[PDB]
Amino acid sequence: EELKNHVYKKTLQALIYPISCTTPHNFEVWTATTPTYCYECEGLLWGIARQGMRCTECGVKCHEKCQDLLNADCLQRAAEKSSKHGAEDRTQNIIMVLKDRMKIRERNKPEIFELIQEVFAVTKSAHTQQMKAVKQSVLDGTSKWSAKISITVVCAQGLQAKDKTGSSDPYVTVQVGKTKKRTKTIYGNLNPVWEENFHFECHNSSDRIKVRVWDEDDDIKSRVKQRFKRESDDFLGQTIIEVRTLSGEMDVWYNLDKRTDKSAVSGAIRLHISVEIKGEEKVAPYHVQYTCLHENLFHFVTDVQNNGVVKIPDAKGDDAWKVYYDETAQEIVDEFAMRYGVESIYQAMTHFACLSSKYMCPGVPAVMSTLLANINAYYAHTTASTNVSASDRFAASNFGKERFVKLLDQLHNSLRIDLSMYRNNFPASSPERLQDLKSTVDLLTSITFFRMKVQELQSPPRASQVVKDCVKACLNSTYEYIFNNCHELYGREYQTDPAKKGEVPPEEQGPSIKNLDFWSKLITLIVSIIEEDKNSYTPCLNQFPQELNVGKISAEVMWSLFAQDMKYAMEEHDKHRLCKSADYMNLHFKVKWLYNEYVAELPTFKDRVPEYPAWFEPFVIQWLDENEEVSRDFLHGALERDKKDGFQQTSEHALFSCSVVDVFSQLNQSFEIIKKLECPDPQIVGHYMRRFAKTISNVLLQYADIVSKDFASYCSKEKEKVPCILMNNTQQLRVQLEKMFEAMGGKELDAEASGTLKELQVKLNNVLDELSHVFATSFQPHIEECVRQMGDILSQVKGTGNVPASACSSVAQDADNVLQPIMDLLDSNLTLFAKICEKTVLKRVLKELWKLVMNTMERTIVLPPEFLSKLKDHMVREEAKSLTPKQCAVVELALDTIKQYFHAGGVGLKKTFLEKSPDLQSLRYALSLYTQATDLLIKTFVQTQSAQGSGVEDPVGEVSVHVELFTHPGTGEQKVTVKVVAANDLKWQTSGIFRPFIEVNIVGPQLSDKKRKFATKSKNNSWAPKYNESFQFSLSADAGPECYELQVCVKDYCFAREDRTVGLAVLQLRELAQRGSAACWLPLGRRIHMDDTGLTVLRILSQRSNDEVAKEFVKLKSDTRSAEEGGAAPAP
Repeated sequence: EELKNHVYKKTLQALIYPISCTTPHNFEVWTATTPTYCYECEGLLWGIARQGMRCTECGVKCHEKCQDLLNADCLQRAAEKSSKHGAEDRTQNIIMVLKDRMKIRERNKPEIFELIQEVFAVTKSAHTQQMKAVKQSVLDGTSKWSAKISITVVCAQGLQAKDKTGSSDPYVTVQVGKTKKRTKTIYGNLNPVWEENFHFECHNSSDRIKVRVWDEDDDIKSRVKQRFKRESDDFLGQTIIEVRTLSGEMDVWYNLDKRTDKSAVSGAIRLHISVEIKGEEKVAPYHVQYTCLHENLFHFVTDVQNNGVVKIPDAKGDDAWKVYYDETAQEIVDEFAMRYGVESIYQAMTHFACLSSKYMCPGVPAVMSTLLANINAYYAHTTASTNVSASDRFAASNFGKERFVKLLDQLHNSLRIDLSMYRNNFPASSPERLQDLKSTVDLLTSITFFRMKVQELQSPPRASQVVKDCVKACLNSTYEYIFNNCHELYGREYQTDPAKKGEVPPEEQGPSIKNLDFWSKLITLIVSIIEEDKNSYTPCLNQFPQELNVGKISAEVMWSLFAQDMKYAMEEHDKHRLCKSADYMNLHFKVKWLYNEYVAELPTFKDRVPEYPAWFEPFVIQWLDENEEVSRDFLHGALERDKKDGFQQTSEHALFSCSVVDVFSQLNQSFEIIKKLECPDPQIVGHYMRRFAKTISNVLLQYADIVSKDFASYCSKEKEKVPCILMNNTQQLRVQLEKMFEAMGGKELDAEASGTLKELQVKLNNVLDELSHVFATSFQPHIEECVRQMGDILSQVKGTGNVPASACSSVAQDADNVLQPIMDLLDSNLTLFAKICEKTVLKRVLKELWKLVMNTMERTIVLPPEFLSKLKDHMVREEAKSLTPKQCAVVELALDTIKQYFHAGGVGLKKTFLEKSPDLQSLRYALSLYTQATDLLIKTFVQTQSAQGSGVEDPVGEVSVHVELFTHPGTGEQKVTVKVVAANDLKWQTSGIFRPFIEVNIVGPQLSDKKRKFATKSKNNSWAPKYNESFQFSLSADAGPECYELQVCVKDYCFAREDRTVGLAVLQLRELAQRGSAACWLPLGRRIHMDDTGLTVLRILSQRSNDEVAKEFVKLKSDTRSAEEGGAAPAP
């Protein structure tokens, strides 16, 4: 209150006579060339020694030291000069100028005085009466030196003695003008203290105070003296003082002087002296008075006039920072800051303190950015010519540095706060609040700059980081709020059903387990925000463009927070599977899109393989599962529809049936659903491919199986189209599987998906072999039948250099006759199969058939039932009427015809495979036996009949031979010394005298020229007869001993009658080749055992029925004991 009313009064006084009424003294230096007296002090001006100043405008003559002590303006001092030259009336005139100035001022600017009244809340009547007071303080006070004076006589020291006591009873009189007063008396003292005050009136600075000290005589002498002298109280001394030496308040001691005829004087008097030319010395330092004025005015303007709205001033330039108000108010504070000097920066800091209480009002952040840029520029640069620091010049602020620092920090914090929710506090929908926002960051740069420049702080908070925190803050508050309120937000902001805009359950404003829609909704929220940040805020907040892309900070913050939440969601869905596979696939495309839009290009995530595919992968696998099972049900349907269609070929040249196509179509539709994800994690891809390669393997083996199962039922000799088509299906699987494997990225494929499909292809191959076999096999009975007929037809042909012209019928006619049962079957079927089998299929079929055929002929014709089943039977010791040249031909031509048929010009089998067919080469080889030489055949017999020695069926006795294989010392041939030691167990109890002897024979090749037989002497009546007789066979030199065997035979001697065979044993000379010599018991058989090659050779040697070696061989091997004299039957 005190300061407010003091400042009200001093503002009224300051502006009733505004200092802008005043005029300046144009002084010339002027020589007082005669003794002259100064119009201020009345002091001597004289010569050059004491020159004066003569004004022209005020005219006024004074000391130099007085030309400024001439206090009043050049109007008033022109008046006072005019009174001191002669015209006093000019003084009353300029008193009337002072009146008229104040009347005009009031009448012309009444709004100044009214505003001071309203700002200081004074009434109009009381304002009129305080205005009478400040009018009077310049209008009674228009020209006054009407001093009240208040003289405290304090004390004296060293006074003269005069007393009745012998000391003195000093009192004092004081006089000013005619008026006279006294102290009471100090008694008996020469150093008295009174401290006694006298008020006086003076009307002239050239008056004197008179002060006089008196010894108080109250005695008969003083009662007498009172009749003759005025001063009845013996005078102790005086001082006399000019009123112009006085001012304000004083406390001074003065030495004392004489006056009266009674005077004896010494010492001094102390006087306190007040002089009430003194006025408002009670100044709050005019700073503070101006502040009070300014705060009152500011609240009055903003709050009272403008209802708290900050009216931005009637301001001019950047120096709006110095024009705080409209004219009236501006002139108020300026006439105050002029009359009372208050510096422009102090005025400004006061205004910035005011504004900070309102900083949120529109445009105020631009004004405060301005005002602070200036208060900064002031302390940082204005008078930075002073070597004092900005922070210290700012300390020397009469405002108080600290008060200002606090104020900035509070404000800055309040800005940081508002920025931390920039979106909510400065919505993009208000460009005005986007501009206040922009001007706020301009203010915050201006504060950071003040801290850096005026406070001289070295690392103040960097304006970009300060704001980046606030943005991150505002973004995280946004994210929390969206993740918790997704439905309310997506609801109101976009939702594709108006019934879904409201407070949907929290399990749907955060994550649902039932649906993916919260997440599609959250995706759109995220997009929208990043857009607003990119689009409204990144431009609004461009001050740190390099540091502060609001759109990027948005995309990063929001995705990060999202991706966490989404990953957990996908894991949660995976436990429950309430949404369909498909829904997660749709969500995957949305998420894939979203990342690949906003996120992938932020450096942080450009740096990485996207992790999101790991979220969807189980749902893709679920889909692959649903898919495989559907595909396997489909597979069975397709196979069964095709089966119902009897497995027709898709066309007569599209050799597989339609199910193959359907399946590959399905598998491709399926694969493409996978492929359409393009998962950027190739191991998750690898997993899908492993999963699917299994699907494929399973489906295709299940096909190949369902085929392989039905296959044999179709192999019957009339549905033949169908097994062809099924093998073509199988092969077509392999073929399209190679394609699909390539489509899955071929050799680039996951090694285990690849492992699977390689395994699969190998199994499908092995299936196709077994089908080709099973197929070729169903014709086998027909083949065997036909081949037996061809064998029957061939048996009419014989060795036709030895037969008539119906069987010496040409090699061709015989071959044709022979061939005919098969050529019928062949031509039809191979043509049909060549038309309707895929070449892979056909080749396998044909190999199987070829083998089968070859083997069938080799058996059924070349080692035929029409030969050996006679010779080794009770039937004919066959020739097959000689398998000469002719039936070697016929067959070789038929084989060739067949080989051309199976070859089918390369449409069938390769002439290489056929020529190098073991089936053929064996067949050819058996054919070669038939034409061979007798000794080669006999060699083949002894070498193959190795078993002729190990085991005899029912022995008739045994022979002890000691045999020596001398590689002969006389010739280098092989000779065989057979020492016939004895026989034993001879089953020969004959009716005549028994006379046993032992024959020994040799068997092997090249024995036509050599003694094949020896015999011992006889022994009478003896069934274990000894001989000790030595024979010497010769072998060939060229054939080794393993080409030979002894054939021992005991016999009964009957001269003039006939000798009789008692038994037979074979000793292989292959043993004696090793043993060198051998004592051995040879069990005598009744016959000698053979194998099929003994018998094949014996069938070919029996054809040599005229060759004496082949006769004697066929005879000596068909040689047997008569059962007489010794019991049971032989065995084969």
